[PDB]
Amino acid sequence: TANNPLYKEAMVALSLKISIGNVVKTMQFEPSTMVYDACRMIRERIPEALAGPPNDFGLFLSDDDPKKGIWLEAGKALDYYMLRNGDTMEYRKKQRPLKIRMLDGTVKTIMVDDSKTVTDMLMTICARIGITNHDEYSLVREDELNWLDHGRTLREQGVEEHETLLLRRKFFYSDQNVDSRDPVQLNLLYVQARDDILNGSHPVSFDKACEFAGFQCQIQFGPHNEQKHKAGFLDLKDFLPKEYVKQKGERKIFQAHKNCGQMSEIEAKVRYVKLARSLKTYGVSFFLVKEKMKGKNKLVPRLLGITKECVMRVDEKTKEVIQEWSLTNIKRWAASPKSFTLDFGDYQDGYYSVQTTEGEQIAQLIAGYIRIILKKKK
Repeated sequence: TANNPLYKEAMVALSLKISIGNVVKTMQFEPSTMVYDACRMIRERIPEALAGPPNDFGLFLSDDDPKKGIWLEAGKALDYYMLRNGDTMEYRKKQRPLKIRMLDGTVKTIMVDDSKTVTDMLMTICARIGITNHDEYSLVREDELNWLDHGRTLREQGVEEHETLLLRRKFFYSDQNVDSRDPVQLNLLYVQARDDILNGSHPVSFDKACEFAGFQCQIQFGPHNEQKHKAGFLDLKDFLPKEYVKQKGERKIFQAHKNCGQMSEIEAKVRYVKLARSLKTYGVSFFLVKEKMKGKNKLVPRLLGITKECVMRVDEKTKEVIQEWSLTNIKRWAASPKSFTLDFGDYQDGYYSVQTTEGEQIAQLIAGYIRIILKKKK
């Protein structure tokens, strides 16, 4: 037997494996060490940590489930993260490429900070794209809109780095008037109004849907030409909401297309946007819910509409308003995986409670509008 002269009793330091690419090196840190100091310590000791500026890197604790990996906050101490001796910490690049389908419909790759929430990332995306009103925009994955949670990272929501995401307007709070003076901005307004009508986010009548498609034909084909714009020419799936495809609508569309005459592309776009904005459905987010009506024991489907100013009860078929409450009449709301409920305080006897799979989405849209209203009163 032999005693070790290097035996050192009562060591408290945390001993961690720092991983930088394929390099691994063990380092010792006081548990009170702040994350920003641990980073600085790693830059001073491991030359491979100087591959870029410090704002581009961070400390990352990986997990066998990628969505459970964690970026360490610079303002916290190491022992906050419950590290034990032998744990691995990555000094890891925060920027990853993100494929974004822009508003114009095109695809582009943008560098985003993997440690930030969708809300903070959206600031960066809008800034590069030149977008004014970034509180009004969100992201969806590739129908019913699968909105991402603004308060969470992409990683923690399961978004893989290869997935292409869509930038789309979510809150309809402010609208600048439509002029032909900026054709690039006019196009953005036209593509947005058009996709919402074709997607079904913006529900319209059959008659309006064919008027819109007429303008759409003027825009994509130019003036109507009886020789070429014959019967069977149109792929109706591309010009009408899904619910109206299975009707014999082509002749109504060609009629409205004819009625444009020699109308220019720019003028067709201005009229498409203005007709969209002129509809009572414009700017309303609709959700399918099920109501308990007194007596009738089966639940009747209904549309719940949200705007910047109110919540509304709307008939599923006719799209008429049965009942409206202003956001200032709402005391509380509550979402569940099965339900959504509104407390109106003094303005109503009884709560309004509906079955729905989208309670969390409803609550997030209401809370978002309220955030914008409060911000624009600072």
